[PDB]
Amino acid sequence: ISEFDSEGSNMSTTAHTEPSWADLPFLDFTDPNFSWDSPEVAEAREKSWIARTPLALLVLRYAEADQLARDKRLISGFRGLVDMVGTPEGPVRDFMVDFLQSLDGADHRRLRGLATHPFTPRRITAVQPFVRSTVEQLIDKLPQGDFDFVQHFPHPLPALVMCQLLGFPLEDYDTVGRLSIETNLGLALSNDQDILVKVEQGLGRMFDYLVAAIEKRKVEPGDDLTSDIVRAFHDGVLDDYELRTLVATVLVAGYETTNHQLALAMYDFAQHPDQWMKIKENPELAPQAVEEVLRWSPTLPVTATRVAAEDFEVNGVRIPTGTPVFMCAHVAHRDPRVFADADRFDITVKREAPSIAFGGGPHFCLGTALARLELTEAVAALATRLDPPQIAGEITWRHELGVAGPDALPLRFGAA
Ligand code: HEM
Ligand SMILES: [Cl-]
Ligand SMILES: [Cl-]
Ligand SMILES: [Cl-]
Repeated sequence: ISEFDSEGSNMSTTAHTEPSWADLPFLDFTDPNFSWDSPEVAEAREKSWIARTPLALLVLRYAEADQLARDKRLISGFRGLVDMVGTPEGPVRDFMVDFLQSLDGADHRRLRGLATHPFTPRRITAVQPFVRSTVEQLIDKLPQGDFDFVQHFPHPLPALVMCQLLGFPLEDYDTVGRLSIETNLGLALSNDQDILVKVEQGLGRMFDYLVAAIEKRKVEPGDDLTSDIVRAFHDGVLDDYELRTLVATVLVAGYETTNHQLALAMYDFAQHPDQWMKIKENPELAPQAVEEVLRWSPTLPVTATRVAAEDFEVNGVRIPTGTPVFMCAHVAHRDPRVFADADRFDITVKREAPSIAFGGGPHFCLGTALARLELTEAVAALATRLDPPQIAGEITWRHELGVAGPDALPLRFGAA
């Protein structure tokens, strides 16, 4: 998410008025040196189900993280944040107030419903051979030495899969990846006009590409998600503005997260090569391994973000209207109430509880099932075909709040 220039302030005034906030641990997650793995983070979770931060209440335990991701009294956060920050009237404000993640209730159900079908079990099964073949072809052409796993694998896979999903030429995967990244939604709640022009231009370039695809599909429809949403448009169900906004939401949400999560898998296995070898010996372990990567290194350590729509109380805490509530999946994933030996990466444990890397409630990740398919096909093939990864240079991390994202991940597969 974009940091908003709360800087503590609105959370501060509320904190000064709420006795039920008096015993809540404080975590300053916006500090450049903060780590989700610091001892004080675990201590905070042991102390309390919820913490205060400068921007939001932060839910630290698994049960409550799922409860509040689903609670209808917690609506999408983006529209209130835009009002607070004072985002000028324009394309950036438009997208932040109207993209699927910002919508609630009937409009949300309507628009989301137009995009759910490619992610049903039968349509995941339908795309699995493409995913498998794409992964195989990427492994085939990997460099033999030290190389950036992002450029050579974690970028192309989800870029190609998004092109295939949305009916873009596969040869546009590089362009599509760039266009997605440069939407820079992580900066969209900035107060700086120069930063917001950069977001405005990124969004504009994306829509340059998307609206051409949409206009093609209006006359030359195919068997793809763009075309399917276009049919809903021809049927009067949504308008042109909604059409492009919905396609853009899906593209942006589906690309960088998946890219990052693939890179994080490799980083985990570089630390634990013995577990890579277990997958190689028994590649049926890949789904369980993927779930352990999602548990231990979720790419969105903050998953569900919400704001209170009314004053209410949950597990002893009064949450006043307008208070942002963020679900800390990273920390919940180490909740000893749910996970055995939670502070160890171990793909060999068959766990009753899944990761909650995809949020929850009506907004839960639209692409959950496709994300897992991509991660599983990748981990199975990489572990079958290659020696364990080891890091080969500086890993460059995205600075965005709530994101664990290697921009570049130099590695080698095997010491030789
Ligand atoms: C490992 C990869 C991914 C992770 C960890 C992830 C995680 C998330 C999370 C945490 C949310 C918020 C859920 C909530 O508010 O409760 C979300 C929303 C969303 N994601 Fe994903 N995502 C990933 C990949 C994808 C993919 C592959 C797609 C589509 C192809 C996608 C499309 C979306 C969309 C469209 C939303 C908004 C849903 C709505 O507001 O109704 N994401 N994702
Ligand atoms: Cl605990
Ligand atoms: Cl307690
Ligand atoms: Cl467990």
